Amino acid sequence: SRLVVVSNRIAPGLAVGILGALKAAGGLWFGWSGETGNQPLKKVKKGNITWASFNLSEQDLDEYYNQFSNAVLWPAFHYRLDLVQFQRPAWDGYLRVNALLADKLLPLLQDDDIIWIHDYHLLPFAHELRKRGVNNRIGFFLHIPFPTPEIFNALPTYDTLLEQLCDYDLLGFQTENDRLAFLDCLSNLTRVTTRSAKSHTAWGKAFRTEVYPIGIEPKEIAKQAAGPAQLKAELKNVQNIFSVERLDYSKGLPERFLAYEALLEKYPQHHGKIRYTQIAPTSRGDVQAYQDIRHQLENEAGRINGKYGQLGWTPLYYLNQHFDRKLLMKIFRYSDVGLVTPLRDGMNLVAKEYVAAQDPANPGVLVLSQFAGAANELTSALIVNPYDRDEVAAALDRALTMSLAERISRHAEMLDVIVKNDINHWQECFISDLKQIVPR
Amino acid sequence: SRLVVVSNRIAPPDSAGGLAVGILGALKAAGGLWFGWSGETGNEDQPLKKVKKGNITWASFNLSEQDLDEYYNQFSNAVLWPAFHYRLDLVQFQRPAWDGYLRVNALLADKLLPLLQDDDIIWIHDYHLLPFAHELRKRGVNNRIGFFLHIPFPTPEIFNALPTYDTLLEQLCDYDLLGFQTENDRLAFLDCLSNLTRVTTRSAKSHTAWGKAFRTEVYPIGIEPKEIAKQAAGPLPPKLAQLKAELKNVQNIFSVERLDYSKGLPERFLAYEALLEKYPQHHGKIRYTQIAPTSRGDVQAYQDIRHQLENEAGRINGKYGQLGWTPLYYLNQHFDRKLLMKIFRYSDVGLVTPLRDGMNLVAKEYVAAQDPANPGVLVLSQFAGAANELTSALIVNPYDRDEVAAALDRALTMSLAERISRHAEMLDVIVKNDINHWQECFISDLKQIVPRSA
Ligand SMILES: O=P(O)(O)OC[C@H]1C[C@H](N[C@H]2C=C(CO)[C@@H](O)[C@H](O)[C@H]2O)[C@H](O)[C@@H](O)[C@@H]1O
Ligand SMILES: O=P(O)(O)OC[C@H]1C[C@H](N[C@H]2C=C(CO)[C@@H](O)[C@H](O)[C@H]2O)[C@H](O)[C@@H](O)[C@@H]1O
Ligand SMILES: O=c1ccn([C@@H]2O[C@H](COP(=O)(O)OP(=O)(O)O)[C@@H](O)[C@H]2O)c(=O)[nH]1
Ligand SMILES: O=c1ccn([C@@H]2O[C@H](COP(=O)(O)OP(=O)(O)O)[C@@H](O)[C@H]2O)c(=O)[nH]1
Repeated sequence: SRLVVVSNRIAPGLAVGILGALKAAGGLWFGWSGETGNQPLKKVKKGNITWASFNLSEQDLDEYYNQFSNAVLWPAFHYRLDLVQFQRPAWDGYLRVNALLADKLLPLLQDDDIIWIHDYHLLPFAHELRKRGVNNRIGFFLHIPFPTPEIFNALPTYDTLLEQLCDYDLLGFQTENDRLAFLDCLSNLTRVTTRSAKSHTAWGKAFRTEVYPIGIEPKEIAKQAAGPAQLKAELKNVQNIFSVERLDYSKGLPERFLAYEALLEKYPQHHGKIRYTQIAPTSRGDVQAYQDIRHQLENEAGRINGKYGQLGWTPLYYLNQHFDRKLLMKIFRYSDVGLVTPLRDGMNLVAKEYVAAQDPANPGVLVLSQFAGAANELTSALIVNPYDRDEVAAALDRALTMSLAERISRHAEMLDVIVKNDINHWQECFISDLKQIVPR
Repeated sequence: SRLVVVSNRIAPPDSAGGLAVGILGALKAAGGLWFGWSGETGNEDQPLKKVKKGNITWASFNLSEQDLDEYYNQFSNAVLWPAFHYRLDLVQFQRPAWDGYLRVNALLADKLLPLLQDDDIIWIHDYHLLPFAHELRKRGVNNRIGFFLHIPFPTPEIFNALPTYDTLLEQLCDYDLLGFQTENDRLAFLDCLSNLTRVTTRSAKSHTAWGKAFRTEVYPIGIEPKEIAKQAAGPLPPKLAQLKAELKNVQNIFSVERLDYSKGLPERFLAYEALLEKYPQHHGKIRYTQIAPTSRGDVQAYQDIRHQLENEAGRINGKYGQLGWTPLYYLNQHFDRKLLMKIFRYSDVGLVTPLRDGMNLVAKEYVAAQDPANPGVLVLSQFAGAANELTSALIVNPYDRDEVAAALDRALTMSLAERISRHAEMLDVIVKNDINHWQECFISDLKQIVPRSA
């Protein structure tokens, strides 16, 4: 029937896949406005689709969003226990708004609707709804990694989370290892029955699990990359190594600066002839662990440039700013090397967008972290372990001097994979699998 | 007859710092024996290293790792330097560093002794050696001994906070002559001395304290201006010559100094950030290059300021940078003086804004290096000793970042006629108070004093 999409924020990107499914049918996109202060539920309609937003109180945002989502789940799911900041009033807050959002979404549902829930903010949502009587087919997709038991079981509230996740009919993950980790955690807590492959029972409750590796829109990226500057006419001499991501400790930005320093240290042949540009807009800047990383990068930029810089050559361009998506695609195109080395990442679309944006007759080289979800598919990238800075240095030198013949063959294999598994292929696979599920 | 010069830091016969440059030029006018530290550590016991290069004889010694620690890193650089630059919060006084300082002053006095002739005139340089005359008098040398302090002398409220302030004052009175950079320095000394004891002053400049007689005077250090013009007019190294024809659209703001907290580098960066924020017309059209070689890197205060400076470079470029334009170039590196002079010449603006500075040679070098037919603009802190002389500079208070930014904007848009006017007046002063003139006045005043006798 109608498709109901629930996510932390709505867009009146992840957008194209969600908007895509919800267009092939229509329905509702329900989510928080992204603003605060106190009100009746706001709606905007455009054909078969409606957008539904709502505000949050200051205290509710703090406990649920700033604290539990961003200071407990985010760090823990990225294998950063040292960074989790669990307090009880935050866990209560996270339950309270999940419940509240079940209330608000109640007068809008219809008995044959399908329901698609997105991401770590809404883990207890299936539970809140089923408590309020809903029996519709409910699917969940987790965009970030799912951690092994040894990490997950450290959450003081891990057993509740596991119980509630089982109130979904379908659980979708970015990779196979995420799927197994979730099943591993459950198995530690309770007995699980695998009737047949990817169909399960625990505490009597029934549910299915599957891997849906999220992708991009290859044709669209190609268009904006090829679009219509003086800097380019000036730099036919300098090869550009380029990185872009949110300023987040999962991304391993300081380890990246250290690998670049290592390149400059052990490969003097490149002095004056290469540049590294890192774009990193501020994200979640009111959490302490984020401010920590931000000051580190300021210091590291100042230090590396001060050491290796010359009167007419600045080795490192660090820009703490947001750039528009279309512009970035063009930058990908003229960049000789794409540096994507996160410490832990659900997928990382940046790595996919980089390959999609390349001129296929003269493509740049992708250097990719083994811990990004994308490493499972993009096997023709230069795969690296970011904890070995000298290996990342070695790979960067390898990428800078790679013959056009090898550049083309790696790039084509990777573009092949990205084409087959589009954003549209992603969203169709989820919705189809969700439909085959028999409701209770 | 013979001039004996003593300083900690020497210029090597064949490092950033104004003392060694000043003395080197001073001795090229004079001739003499230059006694001082080689710069190396270890083999403290090896004989004096004697090198002859024209009319200058060098004699150098090594220091032990431990002598370096106490005399240099602890007391000179962590007690005297911060205090004399009005940074009492940075002073790390403990009694063993003081004892260390006196011990090596005495050790050095023993080493000089056998090289002294009876009619030698002795010129001691700078804060490392305040107790030197006193060690010499104790070993019966009755020669003319002059002292020149290259840094400011702080007012009584600051100076008197030094636990050891009274001994320092007592020992300074063992010199026959004391020279200072500015009248304010000379007056501060006399003020401090007056609090401790009755000083009898005749004229303005002639004194007795504890029955010791001595003279004070102001000798603002200068440069060798024609020589700077020649080294500045030379061609750039082939690499940088090629680069120079790319900075034709961009105006250059240039600064150079040791990475020292006296130099106000963080505040200067904040002034530039203010230029960027309040004068957006300059975006993509200017560049500020800061050359800041590490100085005294084993002292905590110096490590702290370096970390502050690094953060600010990263932050300001992170905030105001663009894909094809980096506003600020920070270089934690030493550059050859001759290269620096050429860089001064092609810069449009010299930014010289220390919080406290004994004189600041860089500000004078900057004006001497300019092409008189197309000169850049000096922006100068009122707290540099040189601001007493370089009156036609753009004088600013680096505590007011907006006033520094306004001066930057004014310097960047200044007409050719105003630039020449300003440059000529400053260059006139610099030519009249030559390094030759400095040396000449000091030595001549010293030769006018009759030696004490037994
Ligand atoms: O809203 P933000 O700016 O604080 O963070 C941006 C998104 C980061 C996160 N992006 C994930 C999505 C994707 C796309 O499926 C993966 O490529 C990333 O590795 C993974 O980090 C998160 O899942 C979203 O809910 C966030 O809104
Ligand atoms: O020898 P360092 O490396 O510990 O420091 C360099 C010099 C900085 C200092 N130069 C001063 C000299 C001069 C000119 O002689 C003034 O221009 C400066 O304002 C003043 O800071 C210090 O006084 C000297 O003894 C030092 O050798
Ligand atoms: O300044 C920026 C930085 C990044 N992005 C986009 O943000 C998305 C980040 O997604 P990714 O999966 O790579 O990382 P995430 O932020 O979700 O962890 C990418 O599509 C980028 O194109 C952007 O539009 N402007
Ligand atoms: O990389 C550098 C930095 C500085 N200097 C020189 O070091 C001296 C600095 O003297 P100044 O009086 O400005 O300050 P100081 O360092 O003594 O406090 C000047 O002669 C500069 O030309 C240099 O030759 N190379």
